[PDB]
Amino acid sequence: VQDLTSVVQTLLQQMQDKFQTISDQIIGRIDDMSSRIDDLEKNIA
Amino acid sequence: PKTVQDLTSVVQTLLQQMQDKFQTISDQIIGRIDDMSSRIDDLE
Amino acid sequence: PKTVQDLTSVVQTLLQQMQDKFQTISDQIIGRIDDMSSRIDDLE
Amino acid sequence: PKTVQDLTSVVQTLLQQMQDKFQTISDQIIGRIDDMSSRIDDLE
Amino acid sequence: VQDLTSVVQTLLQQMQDKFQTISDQIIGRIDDMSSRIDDLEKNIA
Amino acid sequence: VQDLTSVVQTLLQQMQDKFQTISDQIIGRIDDMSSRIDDLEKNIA
Repeated sequence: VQDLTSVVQTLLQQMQDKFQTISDQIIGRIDDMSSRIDDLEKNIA
Repeated sequence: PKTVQDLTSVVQTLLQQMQDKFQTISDQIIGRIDDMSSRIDDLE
Repeated sequence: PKTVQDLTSVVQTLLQQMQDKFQTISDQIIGRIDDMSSRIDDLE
Repeated sequence: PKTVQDLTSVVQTLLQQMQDKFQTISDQIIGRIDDMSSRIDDLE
Repeated sequence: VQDLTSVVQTLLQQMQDKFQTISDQIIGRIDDMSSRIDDLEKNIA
Repeated sequence: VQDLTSVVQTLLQQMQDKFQTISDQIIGRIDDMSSRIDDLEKNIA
């Protein structure tokens, strides 16, 4: 009954964690790329 | 605006209304047995 | 640690316990009919 | 190829077959009461 | 009964909106980064 | 009964495929951007 509500709560909370995992992974890469771009623009300037 | 809770108050309502439907049928059956028990009463 | 399976063993338990509840009520009804059939027996 | 609809035609089938199972048991009970009502008939 | 189908439809439509939100957020950043990279390559060239 | 478990398994497996689709799409873009940044840093250097 409530064991329903949690088994749904879990299945969904795992699917979103996986989502976060790939995302956080991506944003980290973009953050490092932006860092490099900043320096590139700074250098030529 | 809906969370898991909401989902489990739908599933709880469903099951309730489904128990309601069957206890209702059992009640009508019990009603029939009661009348039969009165006739048997008035026979013994 | 839960997969879809888990979800369908909750839904299966729910439905079971709900069949259990109604067969139980039917059994008590059948019990009542049995006593009435004995009185009728002892009347015929 | 499945959407929410699909999910709610499974849940609707489940509940149906579960109502079918209990009305069936009620019917057999009603059947028993009918025979008892005939014996009582043939006693009064 | 149908109130089931919607409560599932919603819980899922919220989880995907959150997904879109982070994504659209990310693609926007990449789009601006590509813009800068284009200019960097154009300049040195 | 099991037809439940699959209809849930599917609805969820589609929502994650869509997720992957956008992601794989994004990572590919970042991978090409990193490639260009590498070359930009290599050139000025």
